[PDB]
Amino acid sequence: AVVTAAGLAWLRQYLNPMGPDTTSVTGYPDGSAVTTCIADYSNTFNVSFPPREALYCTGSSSSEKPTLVDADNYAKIDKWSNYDITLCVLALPMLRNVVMLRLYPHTPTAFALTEQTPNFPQRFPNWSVYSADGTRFNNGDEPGYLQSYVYLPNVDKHLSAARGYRLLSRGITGIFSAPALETQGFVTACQYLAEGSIQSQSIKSDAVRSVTVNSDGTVKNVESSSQTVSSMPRYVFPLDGDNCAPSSLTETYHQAYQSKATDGFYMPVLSSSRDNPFHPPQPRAIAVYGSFLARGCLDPVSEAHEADGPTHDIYRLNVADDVAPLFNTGVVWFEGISPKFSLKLKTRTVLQYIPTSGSVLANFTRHEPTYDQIALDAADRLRNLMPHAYPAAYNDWGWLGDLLDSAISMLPGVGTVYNIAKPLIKPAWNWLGNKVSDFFGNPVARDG
Amino acid sequence: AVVTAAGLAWLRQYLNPMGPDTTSVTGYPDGSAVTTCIADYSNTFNVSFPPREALYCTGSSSSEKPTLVDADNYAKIDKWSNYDITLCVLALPMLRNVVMLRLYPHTPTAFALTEQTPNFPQRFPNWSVYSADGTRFNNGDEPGYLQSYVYLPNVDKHLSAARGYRLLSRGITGIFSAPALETQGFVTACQYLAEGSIQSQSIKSDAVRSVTVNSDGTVKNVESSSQTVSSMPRYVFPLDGDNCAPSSLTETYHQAYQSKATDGFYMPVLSSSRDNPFHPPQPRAIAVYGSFLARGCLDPVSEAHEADGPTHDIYRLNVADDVAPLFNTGVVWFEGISPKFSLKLKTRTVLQYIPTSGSVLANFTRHEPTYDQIALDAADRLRNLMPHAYPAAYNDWGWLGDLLDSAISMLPGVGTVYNIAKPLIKPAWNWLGNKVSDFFGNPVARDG
Amino acid sequence: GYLQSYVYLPNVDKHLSAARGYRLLSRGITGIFSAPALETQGFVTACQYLAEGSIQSQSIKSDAVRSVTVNSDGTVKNVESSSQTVSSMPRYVFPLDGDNCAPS
Repeated sequence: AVVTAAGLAWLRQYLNPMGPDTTSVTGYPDGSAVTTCIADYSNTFNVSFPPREALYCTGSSSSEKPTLVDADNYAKIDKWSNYDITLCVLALPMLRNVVMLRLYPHTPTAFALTEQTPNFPQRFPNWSVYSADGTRFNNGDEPGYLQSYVYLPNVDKHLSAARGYRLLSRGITGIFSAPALETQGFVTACQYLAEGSIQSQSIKSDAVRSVTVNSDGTVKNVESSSQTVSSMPRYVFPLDGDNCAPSSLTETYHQAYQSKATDGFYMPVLSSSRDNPFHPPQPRAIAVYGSFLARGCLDPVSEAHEADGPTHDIYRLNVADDVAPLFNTGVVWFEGISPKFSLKLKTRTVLQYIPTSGSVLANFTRHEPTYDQIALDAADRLRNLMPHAYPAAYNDWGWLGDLLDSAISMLPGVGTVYNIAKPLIKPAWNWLGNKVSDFFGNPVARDG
Repeated sequence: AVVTAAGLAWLRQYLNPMGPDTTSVTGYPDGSAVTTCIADYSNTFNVSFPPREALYCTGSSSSEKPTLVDADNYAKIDKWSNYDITLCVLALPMLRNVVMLRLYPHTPTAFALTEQTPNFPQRFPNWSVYSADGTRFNNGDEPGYLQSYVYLPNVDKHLSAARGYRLLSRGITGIFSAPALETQGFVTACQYLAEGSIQSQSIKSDAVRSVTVNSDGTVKNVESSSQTVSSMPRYVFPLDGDNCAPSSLTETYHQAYQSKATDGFYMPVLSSSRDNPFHPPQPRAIAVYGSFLARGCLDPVSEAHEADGPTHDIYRLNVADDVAPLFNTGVVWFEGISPKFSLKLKTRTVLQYIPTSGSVLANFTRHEPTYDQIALDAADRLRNLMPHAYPAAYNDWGWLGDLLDSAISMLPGVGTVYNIAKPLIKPAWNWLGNKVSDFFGNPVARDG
Repeated sequence: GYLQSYVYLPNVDKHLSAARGYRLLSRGITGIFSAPALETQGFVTACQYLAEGSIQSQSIKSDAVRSVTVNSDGTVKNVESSSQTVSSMPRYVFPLDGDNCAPS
């Protein structure tokens, strides 16, 4: 009838993963009655304009031979560094490979993805180049953008030795800095559910064509093996790359966060469901849904045109991982950024494990099978009205917890004891104009 | 002014490491304000009379060539198995190598140690033979006893990746079993502080003696390099091997535990100090102090006899480890044991770490900088009146905690709120005669 | 690779020479930072921790003499192995974790 302490702690760490008060770590309040070990991974990365030494090509040049550095095509990327640039970060719900960084000479119209599988995608300190025409980059082409994955190795090590897992919370902080008189730029951030699933794309086989012209050998096996079959199963994400441009995200989602570049960002990615069950680690190749070209059976056609129906393009990422289901995909854009910028990415990922017998995690187990329906219902309440992101320095929200959680905890059903906690009003998160008001109307003076 | 919950939990896990209620794991109550990860290692070993396949020689035979099995000198050890035997376990404060097991044909007069460094000391499943004359054993000698070390590998792995460590508690349980009509034997256990330190023994160099007889070569360098220098530094333990016989331990220490063999033992080893600071992992070669032979400058002598003064023998164990300082050394003896016995050794070692950045421990940290002076003062109170060991089945002591800890918590200073908790009387731990009374006079009926 | 220097107090040496005993009462270090305008970027981190040093001597090795006397009457052949392990000069050693002294 009242929210417990463990439920409140879980709610605070779920909504504010990188808050200063979040020191203790608590599990999901479902009373699973299983031996669990909760792991907290805090990582920091300093991303700036990469040098030539950490830049590789994804084209067919690096097909069999391993990663190849740029053959001093770095002059074009220096030309990029002449003017302002754009920096996209894309946080898919993958456990390792927490975010994908991408660098553009200028803001693109869409989050494009190469149709051919890239060769040797690079972890964060190294980058991989992609051409301007939306294809993989070989030496001598025109570079279009740079891409890298921010990888957590300890997550991989611990996921190997676990019966099951579930993501408890994840937050990404974007401390931005630039030289004086070069602080111009804008930051946008948005979360939305891209519910991926295990799917296989439709591919075609090859028909054999043998013409035996021998006097006794005249088989002439002209059989048509060119039928339509299913490819290897992959975990495909329905992220709308064509609608991932910053302006579309701002005008589509009301909780999207916009501010000046110097404010940075702080995205506490949120789950889209109220139940968070354990899952066995099942890494798979990740892919992203594209769009279809041939209408196929979308119009009255014949049998032969059934096969080439609305088959959506699947973009292989050449990255294997197991994803946290029902968790939002985040995307932030830094537009018009000075090329000599500096972004301190600080990611906190807290997730629960069921240890395997004889594994390392078995030495850190913790028996807290606490249960709290009120906390879960409050999270389901709050999911639809929290902002998608906050300024990087906006931690330790006063309204959270003793007011916001308390105010939202008595709507669920009528399971309420205290008559009235506090009236709740619609906040206005206008960081660009310095007219920010919280959920209770109290103003937010700038703390940074 | 009152003991907190965390302090009580730490006290209970420190005094009763293997109690059934000790499920949660808690750190030292000093408020260190450091990121810590507490690791609990529970290990079980089934020790019986070893077969010939797991028996190696420590003599000069296995000097360069690795461990050598016994060349069917196992007939003498079978002759040992004809009659009753003795089994000593020695728990030094070493973190890994939790205990040292030793098997004797009959009870020795002292805990002897070989003067020459043994070759390839063996972890528990294997044993190493030592001769009857207190020397290392080669094939064809007379076996005197068997020795092995019980090794914890996970402790080594976690100690590698740590800035600092401290031992929180350690308990050793000795579940004893034997065939029916072969349950005869006695068990003795005793703890005492053997405060080791980094010391180097006094050794001698070799003087060069060159006689050049050539017509032009007549140097004759007769210089005396045979001076007294210091050897390699080693962590030396002042354990009194000559006074480690069971009878001497029983008649020396009042809290020493004695019972029938079938009762087993349960030794919660205790610290000898009230402060338990963090220490960096600094593994070193372990050695044990012996006794001196030449009196040297203990009598009026000349300069030349200064060197051969009271130089105590140092027995190298050929084992490297880092020890937990200020923790008691435990020793248990099973005398007159049937050779076809079976001992289930169950060791629980809980210790705190400061994780190194990027290490495995960093994924299991837990921020509980709790402070409790009352708990530490109560431990300092209780150290001198708890029994050194209990019967193997004597867990979940009723008197502990809500009575014993409460009764002892109001002596420290006068920082007392409750007027009187419970009067405290002198217990009588007579397990041999079944006349056991606890700290409050309540009798202890046999639960096993 | 890098530059290193020690900040030395001579009066402390002079006064420590003429003293039976000493003890440190307190010590503070202030770091007033300045830079040209539009060049103020950077971060500062500070941490204290106990590195309890002690007088220790490292383990070193001696050199074994190898003399081959080939003379008709001189055939000593002192091949004695002086290459044993001994202790070096005692030094005050600090257990500061250099590998874990990175700012992060």
